[PDB]
Order: sequence, then structure tokens, then C-alpha cells
Amino acid sequence: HHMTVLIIGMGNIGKKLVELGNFEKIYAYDRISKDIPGVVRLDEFQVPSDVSTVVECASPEAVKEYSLQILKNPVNYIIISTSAFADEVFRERFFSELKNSPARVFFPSGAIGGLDVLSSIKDFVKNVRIETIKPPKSLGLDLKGKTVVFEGSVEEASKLFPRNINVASTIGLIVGFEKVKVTIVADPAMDHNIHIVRISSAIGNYEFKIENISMLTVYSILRTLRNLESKIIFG
Amino acid sequence: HHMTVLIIGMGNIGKKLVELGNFEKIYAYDRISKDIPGVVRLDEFQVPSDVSTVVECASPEAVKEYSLQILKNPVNYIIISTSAFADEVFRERFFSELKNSPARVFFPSGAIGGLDVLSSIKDFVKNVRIETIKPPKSLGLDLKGKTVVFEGSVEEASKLFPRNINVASTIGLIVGFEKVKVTIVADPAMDHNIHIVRISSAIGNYEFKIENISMLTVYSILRTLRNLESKIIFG
Ligand SMILES: NC(=O)c1ccc[n+]([C@@H]2O[C@H](COP(=O)([O-])OP(=O)(O)OC[C@H]3O[C@@H](n4cnc5c(N)ncnc54)[C@H](O)[C@@H]3O)[C@@H](O)[C@H]2O)c1
Ligand SMILES: NC(=O)c1ccc[n+]([C@@H]2O[C@H](COP(=O)([O-])OP(=O)(O)OC[C@H]3O[C@@H](n4cnc5c(N)ncnc54)[C@H](O)[C@@H]3O)[C@@H](O)[C@H]2O)c1
Repeated sequence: HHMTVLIIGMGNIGKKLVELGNFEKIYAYDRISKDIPGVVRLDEFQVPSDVSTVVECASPEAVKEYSLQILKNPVNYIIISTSAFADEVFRERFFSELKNSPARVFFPSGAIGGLDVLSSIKDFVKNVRIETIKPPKSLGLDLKGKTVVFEGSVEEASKLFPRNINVASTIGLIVGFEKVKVTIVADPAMDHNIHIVRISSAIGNYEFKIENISMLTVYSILRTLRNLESKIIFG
Repeated sequence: HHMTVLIIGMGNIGKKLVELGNFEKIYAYDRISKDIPGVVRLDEFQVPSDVSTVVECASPEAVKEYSLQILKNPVNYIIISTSAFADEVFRERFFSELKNSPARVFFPSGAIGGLDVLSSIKDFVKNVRIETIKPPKSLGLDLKGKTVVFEGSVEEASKLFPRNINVASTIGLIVGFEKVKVTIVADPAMDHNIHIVRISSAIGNYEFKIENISMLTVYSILRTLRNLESKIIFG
């Protein structure tokens, strides 16, 4: 129940965070007009001086909008709309500011896993291929067989699928965007989405298959928060 | 080059740590008589007052021997010989002391990955099955086909294979040892060792396949160390 936090975005993830997390005080900023529950609803975006951690779970646009200011504060800054970093200009600017920042940035693994291994051997990574397999229905397609609907860079995928591509962008932040190839497949035999991350490196080869039933992302954030003060740290 | 550290065990991992890491001062404790290089060779185990982090890369026995004392110090304590925790008595004692400890314990993923996901959804995990597939040669066997050489609990495997079983013990620490089933297979079609971790949970199902070419463990430790002071944290 310890810290005071600021949560940007009170949507699916944000409400679940307030619901599950234990905070002494919660500031929240979200353009929406929903009636606030257990949060201090800010009208103007700002970073109250008693905030120790800022959590973004709003959108890539939000990351570009408030990051400049947030980084000026001595806070832990957790980001999940990482697709924003597929933008070279913004990416360059963000980390430029960070070097001069009193803040600390956390990129939880979110909807995928294996990022403990990836960040450990990042310099030796030759390439990472990430494949997302989805039910055709989710794409509004009727197919008799699996079909590739996209293959290319993270930047290109983020443009065509403004929704997804966050997981690939985080991987991009870790190993370098030029080493990540994204493939999106519509498969009629699939009931739900699957993410397969294949890593080739000079240290070894790794494959992480993720089949979620985004509940995982919420718990990913809660763990990052829990780890801020925990005496037992895994991964 | 910042911190002063104590490294327990100057074997394969320990020497690589001193070789790759950048430390201002290194204390080292290892029963061996090798001629020390860039380290202050301690004759009596102790935790110098200027040590900020203690790294164990010696043995499970070492974990049981020095943990009591180490936990009395305000240091980051990184452990990799986790098979020691397969011992209920020791496990109970260790974490009992920790609650009253000024220290912080880190369990890097070591030779495997996906522990970011696992620790995030630990409470929802139904079971974890870890399979280690090895070349028969490594077991001194001549086989015409794949053969199971062991199947059971982490505690049982650690007894029969005093060597391995660390990865399974870390997973055990995360989800509870009763939920981990270990299978060791000797396969004549395999050139090297492979680890396949399959997780079934109420949040989703995950599979992490690790095929290392333990270089990964060294880098796993270095990342934990780097993360102690880094402004950019992944996983
Ligand atoms: N890294 C990952 O693996 C991962 C996983 C799931 C979701 N995400 C991302 O996290 C974000 C939140 O996800 P969600 O499912 O909770 O979304 P949602 O649409 O349900 O909720 C987002 C909320 O953010 C608010 N918002 C958007 N832009 C804002 C801005 N510029 N300023 C203030 N408030 C703003 C919206 O009004 C909305 O209420 C999305 O960008 C999504 O793509 C990342
Ligand atoms: N968690 C993982 O995934 C993982 C991966 C690889 C190795 N390990 C473990 O890490 C440890 C070190 O591995 P290694 O390959 O470097 O081993 P190694 O045998 O090459 O070196 C270990 C060193 O520890 C010293 N040592 C042993 N017990 C000691 C004690 N009680 N007090 C002081 N010094 C002691 C030895 O004399 C030796 O020089 C082992 O227990 C190993 O099983 C864990």
C-alpha cells in the first residue's frame, strides 16, 4: 500500500491496476469523462511532487506527449505503449533526455516473455523473428488456410496495425530495430492469438511461445512495481 | 566500474565475471589455491564493510554455508546455486532470516529464460514441466533411441544429479516446488543440451525452449548487476 503513483490512461489496464494494486494515493489522467472511482482525477496533465512512480497504459501518442515532462521528475517511469519508439526521431529524443534525467525507466515484458534472456545477451543477438498468429475472425477474414497478412519491420507493422506491435517494439528497444522481423499470420485453425519469439544469437538459440487466454500485461506491471521495494527479485 | 563486490567461487563463472565485469574492487573467496589475479583473495570468509553486492557462483553447499552471515549485511545478494533451496529446512530458514535482513536477494534466470513471465503470474500457475534433453554421450550412454533417465520432483533430481537441477529449483522458488515436474532425457539425435520449460496457468500457457551453445548465466548475472544502477530496465 506504500507508494503514491500517477497512472496515465484509465482503460482496461489502468482500471485493473487500480483494482488489483495497493496504493496509498492514485493520480490519474485520462481524456475520458468516466466517473472516477478510487483516484484523484487530474484535469491538467502534470506530475504531482509526491508521485514516486508514473505508469503509462494509455497509448503510443501519450508516450510521445508526456515523456519529455515526466523525465524531468525523479520518478520510476513504466512504459507499455512501446510502439511509440518505432519512431526514430522520438526514440533518439527520448533517450537523449534520459541521460540528463533524474528518472528511471522500466519496460516490463508485457504480453510476452523471455525478455530476461534477451536483455542479458542483447549484444550477441543476430536476429529476432516474432510471429503473431491470429484467428481470421479477428481480422474479419474468412480463410480455408493459414495466410501471411504482413511481413516486415516493426516500424512498418506499427503503421499498418496501430493497435499491436508493442511487443515487437520492446524487443526492438533491446536488440536494435534492424534485427527484428515481424510476421503476422491469420490461421483458421486458431481459436486465439499466439506469439512465437525466435532468437538467434552467438550465445545460443531461444524460442518463447506465448498463448495468453491483456491480463499478463497487468501482472507484468504489478511485478515491476512490486520489485521496486521487494527483497526477493526473480528474472 | 562503480561498486565493490564479493565473489564467492572463482571457477568458470567467477573468473568470467572478473574478466568481463568492471569493478573498482573485488574480494573473492574460494577454497582453491589458484594464484589470484585482479582480486583481493580472502583467507577467511567474511563480508567486508565496503562490499555493496555479494555474488555466489560456487556451489549449493556454499549457499547453505554463508547465507546466514551474508544476510546480516546490507548488500545485494545474487544467488545461482539455487538447487540448495530444494532443501525444505534450509529454504524455510533462509527466507525466515531474510524478513529480518537489511539485504536484498536476486535470483537471476541463469541458464534459462521466461522467468519474467513466470514470476509475474506465479500465483496462477497450475504446473510447470521442465525437460532437459542431453546427448547420451554426456551421460556415458550408448542409445539407439531417446530414453527417459529421470522423472520426478526437483528435490529427487537434485539428489541424483547434484550437478544440474538449479534452473528447476529457481522455478520452484517462484511457483512452489510441488508444481514443478522435471524430466531428463538422453537423445542420440542431439548434439547439445536443450531445456524446454512448459507452463500451464489460468492466465495462459507458455513454452520457453533454451538451446545454449554457461555463458548465458554469466551474462544473466552481469545484467542483474547492471540493473542495480541502470536508468533503463528491461524484463
Ligand atoms: N507492451 C505490451 O505488451 C502491451 C499489452 C497490452 C496493451 N498495451 C498498450 O497499453 C495501452 C493501454 O492499453 P488498454 O488495453 O488499457 O487500452 P484502452 O483503450 O482500453 O485504454 C486506454 C486509455 O488511455 C486513454 N488515453 C489515450 N491516449 C491518452 C492520452 N494521450 N492522454 C491521456 N489519456 C489517454 C484512453 O482515453 C483510454 O481510456 C495501449 O496503447 C496498448 O496498445 C501494451
Ligand atoms: N542457476 C543456473 O542456471 C546455473 C548455471 C550454471 C552454473 N550454476 C551453478 O553455479 C555454481 C558455479 O558454477 P561454475 O560452473 O562456475 O563451477 P566451477 O566448479 O567451475 O567453480 C566453482 C568454484 O566454487 C568453489 N567453491 C565451491 N564450494 C565453495 C565453498 N563452499 N566456499 C568457497 N568456494 C567454493 C570451487 O572451489 C570452484 O573453484 C555451481 O554450483 C553451478 O551448479 C547455476
